[PDB]
Amino acid sequence: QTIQPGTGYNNGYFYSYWNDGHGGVTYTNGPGGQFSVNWSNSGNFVGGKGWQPGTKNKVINFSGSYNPNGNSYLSVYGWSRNPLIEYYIVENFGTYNPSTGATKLGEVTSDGSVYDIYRTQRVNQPSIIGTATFYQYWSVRRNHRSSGSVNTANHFNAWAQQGLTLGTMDYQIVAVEGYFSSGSASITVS
Repeated sequence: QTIQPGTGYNNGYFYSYWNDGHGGVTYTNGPGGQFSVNWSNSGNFVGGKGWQPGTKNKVINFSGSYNPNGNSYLSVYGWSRNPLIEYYIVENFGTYNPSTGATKLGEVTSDGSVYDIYRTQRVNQPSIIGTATFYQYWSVRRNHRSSGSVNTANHFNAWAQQGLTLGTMDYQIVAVEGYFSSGSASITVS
């Protein structure tokens, strides 16, 4: 169904949908691992389906279409605790490469492309445990796509080799994020 922001389970998958209250986004849960997002002159939002908790060796499959017009990402997205880390495995994006200005910490080859690895810091920003300062880890795919398989262990192991360690996993979703943009997406996770 079409829903207001929140979290829960839908057809055996965890979902999360958040927005900043600006307007312009419609999130719909579909059957099984499916969700759709349609947005028009949105604010900031994130929505998707996956698992709570995630794991460090999940192979995540996703299939569908992703058509941003402006600033948006399509990623495997999640958190760890202790240490608190927000992470992204970015499969596709719109007008903005989210690694712009950020410190490159290596490369990893996985699932048919090279990914560039980055770390950034968020200072006194909202998090799963309240306002905090924490790092963000990124793998950014060079060859953009809207279907595929992501072997998360390849990323998490590469990160660890470079000194980017993860704690206890919290949620782990395939997410569409937007920042004051428009677009449509329909994705099925498994």
